[PDB]
Order: sequence, then structure tokens, then C-alpha cells
Amino acid sequence: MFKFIGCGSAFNTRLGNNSAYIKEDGILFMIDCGSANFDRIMRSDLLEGVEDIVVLMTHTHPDHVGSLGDLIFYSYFCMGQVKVPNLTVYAPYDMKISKVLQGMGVERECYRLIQFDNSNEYGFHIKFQVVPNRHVPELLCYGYLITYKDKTIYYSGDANNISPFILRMLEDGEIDYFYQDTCQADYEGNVHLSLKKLSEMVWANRDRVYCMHLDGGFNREQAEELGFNVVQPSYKFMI
Amino acid sequence: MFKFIGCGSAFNTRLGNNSAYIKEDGILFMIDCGSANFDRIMRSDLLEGVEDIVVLMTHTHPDHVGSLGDLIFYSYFCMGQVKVPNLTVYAPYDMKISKVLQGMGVERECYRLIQFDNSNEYGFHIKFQVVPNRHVPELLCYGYLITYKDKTIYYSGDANNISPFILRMLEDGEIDYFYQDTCQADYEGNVHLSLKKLSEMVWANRDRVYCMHLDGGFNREQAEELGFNVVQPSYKFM
Ligand SMILES: [Zn+2]
Ligand SMILES: [Zn+2]
Ligand SMILES: [Zn+2]
Ligand SMILES: [Zn+2]
Repeated sequence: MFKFIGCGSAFNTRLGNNSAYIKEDGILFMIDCGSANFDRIMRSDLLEGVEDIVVLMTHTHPDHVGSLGDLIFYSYFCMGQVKVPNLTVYAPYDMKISKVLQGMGVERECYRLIQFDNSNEYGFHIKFQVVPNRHVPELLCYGYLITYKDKTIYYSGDANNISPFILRMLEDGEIDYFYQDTCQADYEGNVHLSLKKLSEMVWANRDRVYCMHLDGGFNREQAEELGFNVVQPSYKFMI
Repeated sequence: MFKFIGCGSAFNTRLGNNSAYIKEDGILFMIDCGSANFDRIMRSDLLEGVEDIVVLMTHTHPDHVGSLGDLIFYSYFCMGQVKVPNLTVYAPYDMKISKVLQGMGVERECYRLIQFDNSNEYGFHIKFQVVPNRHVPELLCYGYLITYKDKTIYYSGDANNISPFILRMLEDGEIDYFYQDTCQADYEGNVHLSLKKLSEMVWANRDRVYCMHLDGGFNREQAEELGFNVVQPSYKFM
């Protein structure tokens, strides 16, 4: 169901920062807004015809929150009714997203913030359920089970593992689209899931698995040979 | 003395975020590192041959700090000796830059931090003196008087005023390069200095004044008619 504003790892900025979106009925829904991505959005026509923006947060690394404040300010000052919020951030309460934004001078008057512990929701309807994922110990990091147009989508966020319960859902056909942070590098303490490990953990329904957050060394040919899909920025974001 | 990685206002991202630099003797010195700019830097050869990075901070708006953490991580993990700090951040103590960086998961082990109240410094030699400036009520914001290769540089940061002592220095010929946040809009409570106000405040040495942080509406032809210079990204970034 998802298209991508960006799909690279933090240093692979030619693909943009990893961020998926849905645009429908004047609503722009996106997961994360990394440092590189506000400029990509502004150079595209993605915001044309958009009445309301919704941003769902996975964690606050710079390649996931670094330009959210730019987008908040732009939507507040320049979109629709000037100086009225038209962007809603959704985040787990424990992430303390407002404190991160306030550190950059982004105050609550500029956006709407909906926080939750377990789940929440936003003709456009979307639901999401938190899946805490391990990534770095410095930050609380999340993926999500997302329900949209009667499809079930798993979106890992940045993650170096997959819960056995989520794997079982995928194996049993209960996840229609499975977006997974995957990297080529394979090493102890990896903060991302290697392609090798992904191939060891998923045998069934590989055709529903989409590798994202791709590092510069990522071997797309090998990923496809194994039966996985590899995401790329949407054609809107490619020359 | 300065070249620019970017020179736009927050929404004018085709010019990049406002950030000046010097690259000399394996040292890359930059003022701020806004969200848009790590990608600009990575697409260029700016980091080629660089041994040490120094970032001086004016304030922590997203278009000034949003990708500093990306650059810290890249320099720590990918430049030179892997997992040894490559980058030194300079900031006034009151800015609390480490708390901002910690919020994005950027820990103190990944960079060197030098904080000060009044002044500090870094073959390559550079000195800076803090100039507190008004900009927004949410943040403590600063410009700087910078000494480099026997030239005196004023760099406003984001600012909606010029301190009288800095104006006098400019009028008296004591500032060689005067970089000023300037915008076209002119309104009560403006968080930047309008071109109109700049023209009312500065009469002598306008030829040493460089308008930066340019908004999408900025009238470069009018600024040049008034005798000011207009900054642009260095050709490396165009
Ligand atoms: Zn990431
Ligand atoms: Zn991350
Ligand atoms: Zn600014
Ligand atoms: Zn600012």
C-alpha cells in the first residue's frame, strides 16, 4: 500500500531518508520525516492539494525526525489557513516527541499531537498498533501494525529483529504488506536486520516482504533472488 | 572569507539551509548544520580530504541543527579512525546543545563538545566571540565576531536586530565581512531583519554587508541597488 518519499539508511541520502506515505482525499499520511526529506517534499508536488498532514513516528534519530520541525512550520505558516495547525503528529507517549521538537524551538501551537500507549487511529481512515522494536538503546523505537483499506501492513521502523508473533502473522497470511528495515552488513550488535538474517527468519510469503532503509552496499539483485521485494522512492521523487 | 553550503530561509530549501564554511588544511569549519544540509554535503566532495570537522552553533531551529546529528554519526562511523570522534561542536553553555542532540539519540561519545560563555577558538586558527541576538522567544540565539587570517567577520546567525556596538564597528571600518540574516517581509514582531530596516540602520560600508538566510520573496535586485551584497551557495553546491 505504501509509496516512499525516501528509502535509504542514514548515510545513503541519495535515496532520501526512510519514510513511507499515502496520499488520498486531500490527506497526506507519512511515517517519519528525516532531516533530508523536507527538501525532497518541497521539490516535489506532493503537498499540492493537501488539506491535512499526518505524521506517524517510529523514533527520533535525525534521519527520522530531523526535518519534521521544518514541515510543521511550513504547514503552519504556509498551507491553508495561515497560523492554524494542519499537521497532526502521532507518537507513543514514551517517545516524548514534543520534548525533541521543543529542543528545536517547535512549540505545540504549531501542530496537533496525539499520543498513545498501544494504538490509535486517524473517506480516509487508518489504524495503528504499536510494536516495540529493538534498534538502539539510546531511544525507544517502534514499528507498527497498520490497518488501511482492509489491508494489514507491518512497518518495522528501524529494527534489528522481528518478533516471533509478527513472523507467525506473516507466515499464516495475516500480513498483506511487510515493510522491513534491511541492510547488507552482517555483524554482532547490528542496529539493523541483515539480509542474511531476514532470509533465515522468513521462508513463507517472501513475496509480501519489502526491504527498506537500504544502505549503500545493499545488494538488490541478491534480495530479489531470495524472493524479497526492494523498495525505491516513488516516481514522484525520482528524476 | 566565508562560502555557503546553503543560504536560504527555512522554507527556501532550494538554496539550502543557511550555513557558512571554511575548508583549509584538512579542517572543515562550518556554522550550523540545518536539516537540509547533510544531503547537500554528502552529494558534494566537501568531506574529501577532511581530517577534522568543527561546527559552531547559532541556535537550534531545525534549519540550523536538524542534520548535525547525521553529520556527527557519519564523521564518527565513516571518516578516518572509525568510532573515534572526528567532529567538535562549539556552543554557548546556555544553548544546551547536548540536550538537543541527545533527544535525537546522539550521545556525547560520538563528538567533542566545547562550551563557553564569551569566546573560544579552534596551521588553521580561528577565534570567535559570542554576540547574543534576538530572534525568537523560544530559543537562545547568537551571532559571532570571528577572527580568521587577520580579518574580522560578523555573522549574525538568525537575528532581527544589530547590537549598537556591532553597528559602530561596521561604521568605523572594523568589520571586514558582515553577514546578516535579511528577509523581504517587514512586519511587527519579525523574527528576521527586513531589508528595509537593514537599509535604515546601515549607511556606511554597505559594500561589506552580505545578505543571507534569504526567503523566497527576497528582492536581490533591490538589495544590490541599495549597495548590499547577496550571498549564494558556493558553486560546489550549485
Ligand atoms: Zn534510520
Ligand atoms: Zn534509527
Ligand atoms: Zn533559520
Ligand atoms: Zn531560526
